[PDB]
Amino acid sequence: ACDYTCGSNCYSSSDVSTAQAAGYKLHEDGETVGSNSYPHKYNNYEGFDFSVSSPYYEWPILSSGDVYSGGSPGADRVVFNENNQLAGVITHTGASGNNFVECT
Ligand SMILES: Nc1nc2c(ncn2[C@@H]2O[C@H](CO)[C@@H](O)[C@H]2OP(=O)(O)O)c(=O)[nH]1
Ligand SMILES: [Ca+2]
Repeated sequence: ACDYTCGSNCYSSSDVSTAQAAGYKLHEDGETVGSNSYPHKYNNYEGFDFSVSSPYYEWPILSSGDVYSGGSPGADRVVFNENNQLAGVITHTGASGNNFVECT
């Protein structure tokens, strides 16, 4: 069973922890990767009711199982905060334009 289902992409907790650790490390060091500069702030324009506090950051999580290192980020993201607490796993899949919906 999937811990998080983003459209048809299936993630375990392990996938999420791995992606989040990479994104948080870059965040801590002040470095980014890719043309969209990940990780970057996530403004929560959608207004998700995250259980942890802002500020929030987003980092791509890939269905290949690899950690994001540039190139296309796909549709899915992990959102973490300043304390490296996971806020949620979100996706552009099934959402209009560049909006997001929560992975289930
Ligand atoms: N939909 C949405 N996009 C956000 C938010 N915060 C940042 N973004 C970024 O704002 C622009 C509009 O979607 C894009 O740069 C998107 O980038 P990402 O694709 O990297 O998430 C947010 O809270 N909601
Ligand atoms: Ca996996």
